[PDB]
Amino acid sequence: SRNIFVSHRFPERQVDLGEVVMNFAEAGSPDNPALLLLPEQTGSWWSYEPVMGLLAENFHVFAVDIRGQGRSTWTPRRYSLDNFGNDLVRFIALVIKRPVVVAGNSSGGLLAAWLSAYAMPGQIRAALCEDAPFFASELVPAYGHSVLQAAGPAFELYRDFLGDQWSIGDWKGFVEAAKASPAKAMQLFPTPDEAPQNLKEYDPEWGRAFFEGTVALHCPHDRMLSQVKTPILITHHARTIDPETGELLGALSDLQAEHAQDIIRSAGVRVDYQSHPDALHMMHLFDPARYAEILTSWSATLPA
Amino acid sequence: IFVSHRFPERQVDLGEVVMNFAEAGSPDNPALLLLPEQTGSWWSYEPVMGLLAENFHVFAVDIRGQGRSTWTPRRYSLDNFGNDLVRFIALVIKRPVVVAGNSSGGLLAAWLSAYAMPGQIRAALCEDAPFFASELVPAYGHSVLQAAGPAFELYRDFLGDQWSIGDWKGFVEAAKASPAKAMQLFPTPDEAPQNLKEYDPEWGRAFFEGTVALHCPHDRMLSQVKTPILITHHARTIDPETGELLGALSDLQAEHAQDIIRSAGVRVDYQSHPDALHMMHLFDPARYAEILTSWSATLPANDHHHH
Repeated sequence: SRNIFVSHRFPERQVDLGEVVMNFAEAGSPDNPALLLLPEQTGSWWSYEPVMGLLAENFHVFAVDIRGQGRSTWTPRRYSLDNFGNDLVRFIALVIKRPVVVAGNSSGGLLAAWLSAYAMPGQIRAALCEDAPFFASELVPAYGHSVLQAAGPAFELYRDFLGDQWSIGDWKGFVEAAKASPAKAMQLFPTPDEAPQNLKEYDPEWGRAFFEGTVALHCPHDRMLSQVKTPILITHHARTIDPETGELLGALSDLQAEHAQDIIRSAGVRVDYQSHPDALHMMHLFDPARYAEILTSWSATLPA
Repeated sequence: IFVSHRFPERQVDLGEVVMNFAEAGSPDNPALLLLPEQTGSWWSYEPVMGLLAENFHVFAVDIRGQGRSTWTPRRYSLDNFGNDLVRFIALVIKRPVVVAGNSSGGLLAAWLSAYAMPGQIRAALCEDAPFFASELVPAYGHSVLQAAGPAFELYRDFLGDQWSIGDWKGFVEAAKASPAKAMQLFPTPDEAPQNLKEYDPEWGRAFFEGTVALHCPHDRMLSQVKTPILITHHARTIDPETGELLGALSDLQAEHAQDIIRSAGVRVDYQSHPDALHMMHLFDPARYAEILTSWSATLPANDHHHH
């Protein structure tokens, strides 16, 4: 329907980028440094709603709905990291019109790195990659677990039961397949009787693109990390190896994080790594005060 | 390996790609962005630019993976090509443009009409563009495997991504031996020509393997165009034995392309030039210049873009 939205504590506006009309919320005062917040997959801008007040003390915050999510345009067959990233390049150029710190969670953290490497010159001051699945979200990664061995199971179910643009919509089937899944990474997957608000706002073709290896086909992660041009902060939250299946539970393994750091270091840019092994994947949502402190303290070490 | 040209060249950093280009004419005339064919550098337009600079502010570009522009391993997609050009318009031209492209560049002219930033594109000239026929899974008619694919396969197999194999002699041998009717007229000089020395053959891999437009199905892209389109349709024939398409697109593919654009509610003009060579802008430059100039003069705001 694309008519299922609810109210939020910050006003929302939309901007025509040329193909996507991007929805976003704004917080904070425009005399403060600009901060672009990129949600996790299945998450709308309001994934950041609880933390935006804290960040508004110090930043001019723009939290966006990425294409295929929230009130931003759904674009069948066009889901790629490059299209996600170029939408954001346009958003910075058309809306923000200043250099930004960009912070993103999970797939959004992939896009924060993408911008550090591939944005227009001067657009990106620095990038915060909050529990980003470097390598582990690729179909054939250079290192470690692939998407099939990590976050893939839920993506397969989104595709098979919800379908591209919610064209199947079989939430009841999805829940019963999620409960029956032998993937240990599905063990704590929430299975409410009714689809949650964030999933109702989510184009499940996103999940297809991740599961099928098309989203990053043209953006191998080893190459993209070698092309970053700004300081990078990597936060690395909970992760474990399942002792029955060998699945990666979490965003990326220790080995994948080591390689991501090594590649960035070899590009000659500043890289900082923080391991928070008892934090949840979406620390900006489940521990806003800790996330805000991490981001604010690191941002204060960046050159003006 | 570059050679001299009669228009000075400049480079601009788009962020990932540093784009090389040649500029001619006065900014008092409408801005015109010229996009070469695959394997062609900006100077595919060098013989015709003098004619066009009489009436346009001309920018002829090296697309990523070609000429002096950055080669970008594993990143060759219509979207990445097109977004470079969005950035070029925003950073260099800073005015709305008429965009004219040959072959793959014509695909990218249509791409810009659909997907550029608001207001950047006034109109698109698609000069013998392989709509559908350059897809691996086209909505209509021949796939690339039954059209331009044979040469692309040989580029991949003998020249290699970023010229990493570089077996020009084996390439020529295989071209001569090809069973494809579409290779019958392919030039096989003893040394690689300048345009191909400037070409990253991963371009050919991306077309042959169906990765270049995986995320840009042509039926959907044509349905999203937002500006007037001029389609020129040069020589084409279907081989009666192999069914190969010799040419850029078939009559059936051109019919559907027009129909989809018309259904988008935009102006579309179609000119069939059945005896014209694929690169008319290079091999019949006076004719191409008249087509482009006469058509541009019919566009709304032609007067707004003279100063």
